[PDB]
Amino acid sequence: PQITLWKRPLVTIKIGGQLKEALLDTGADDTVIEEMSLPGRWKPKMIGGVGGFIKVRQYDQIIIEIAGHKAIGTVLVGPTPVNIIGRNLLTQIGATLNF
Amino acid sequence: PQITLWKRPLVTIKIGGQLKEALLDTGADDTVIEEMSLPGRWKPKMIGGVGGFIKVRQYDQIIIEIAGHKAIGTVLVGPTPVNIIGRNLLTQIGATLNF
Ligand SMILES: CC(C)CN(C[C@@H](O)[C@H](Cc1ccccc1)NC(=O)O[C@H]1CO[C@H]2OCC[C@H]21)S(=O)(=O)c1ccc(N)cc1
Ligand SMILES: [Cl-]
Ligand SMILES: [Cl-]
Ligand code: NA
Repeated sequence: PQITLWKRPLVTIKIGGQLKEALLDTGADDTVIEEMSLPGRWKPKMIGGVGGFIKVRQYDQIIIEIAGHKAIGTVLVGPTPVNIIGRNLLTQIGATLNF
Repeated sequence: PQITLWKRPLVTIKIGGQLKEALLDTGADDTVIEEMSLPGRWKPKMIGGVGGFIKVRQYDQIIIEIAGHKAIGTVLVGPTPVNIIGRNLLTQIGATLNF
């Protein structure tokens, strides 16, 4: 698809068998999702945005469908205000910015 | 141009007579620049992201040149850790996400 930016670029994702809404975010290095259960071990990480930093849980090699495209990669879990698909998984689905 | 997302999508902008580097950020509703002077009226605003909220000055009808493309709109000025070009100006340069 070609997604314009007049509204938020929200898509459906599927993770752990559950559908969620997430933002395609070229300003995010990292995918970060709201609190949920994921399999395996996690590692600590801090991520910093406009209001400061938060602690998140880093899960690696997580299966996640994004707008119907399959990705397998790192998902951060923590008190983000919105689910965000960052560049680590945008590259897996072949996304580019065009103007 | 077509900008891949292996690295942060940074571009050169011109704003208020000044050249700056800024992030093309589809996850940002609004454009937010580090502290600088801009002419004209402003009003205070709070914007929230990961980490919480910051207080900014909202300047309307500001012209910015973004990687060679002129646009006008609202620019928020405050203690953002990174200069961010948000959707309000991305739309004006015809930026899309494609995959
Ligand atoms: C500020 C950026 C350099 C980094 N952010 C991504 C950014 O796109 C967020 C993503 C985002 C979106 C909604 C809520 C929180 C964060 N947008 C944002 O802060 O935009 C603000 C300006 O316009 C407003 O519209 C959205 C909030 C305001 S971030 O959310 O802090 C973040 C940082 C690191 C990772 N790995 C993932 C996300
Ligand atoms: Cl605007
Ligand atoms: Cl358009
Ligand atoms: Na103005």
